[PDB]
Amino acid sequence: KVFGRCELAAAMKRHGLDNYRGYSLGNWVCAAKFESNFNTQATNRNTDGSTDYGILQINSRWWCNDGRTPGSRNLCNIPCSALLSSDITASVNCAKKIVSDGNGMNAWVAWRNRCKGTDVQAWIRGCRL
Ligand SMILES: [Cl-]
Ligand SMILES: [Cl-]
Ligand SMILES: [Cl-]
Repeated sequence: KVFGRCELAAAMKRHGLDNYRGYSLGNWVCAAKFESNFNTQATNRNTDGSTDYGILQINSRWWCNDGRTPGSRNLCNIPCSALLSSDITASVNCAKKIVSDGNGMNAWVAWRNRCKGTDVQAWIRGCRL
């Protein structure tokens, strides 16, 4: 599924991301836009052989099992294909564990390089929330 901007904002709010560990909703929408262009089916392979999955580009080296990343962990306890669902639940729940790990949203490279320190409230402007 390719979400609209406000549709995803609403979905993320309903799932408890607004101010989760102090990160306002617009941070999460901005991260999703630049990680996946709001497409739940997005995948990208990394140089190390791991792959990033779904709307928040969650990586198989640590967080999910794809059966092809040797030596990796599955800290979210989920197949990576669950992260590609039209239902963002699994992605959201795994993202909460990532953002709690110590480095906050700096785990998301696109967030660090394109969202951090910008006016992220712009991403939720006009939405009914
Ligand atoms: Cl915001
Ligand atoms: Cl893994
Ligand atoms: Cl933080």
